[PDB]
Amino acid sequence: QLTEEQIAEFKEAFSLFDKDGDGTITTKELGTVMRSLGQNPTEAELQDMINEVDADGNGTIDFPEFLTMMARKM
Ligand SMILES: C[As](C)(=O)[O-]
Ligand SMILES: [Zn+2]
Ligand SMILES: [Zn+2]
Repeated sequence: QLTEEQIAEFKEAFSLFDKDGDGTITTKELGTVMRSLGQNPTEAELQDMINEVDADGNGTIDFPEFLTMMARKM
């Protein structure tokens, strides 16, 4: 299970790139969020993630979908 500390850190790193504070980021900023967490995904691995959290291809990711995908990755 994710810990409270993991959820809080995932939230904080995401929020660094949510400039308008509405709980969404662009798919182009997902790698920057992951690197902010000290991870180093490949472009490949980023594409697979974007495939899970931006199924419709609108180029946005909300925090709930980011968090469950990370739960699955961790
Ligand atoms: C009003 As908007 C598309 O910048 O969240
Ligand atoms: Zn917005
Ligand atoms: Zn959503």
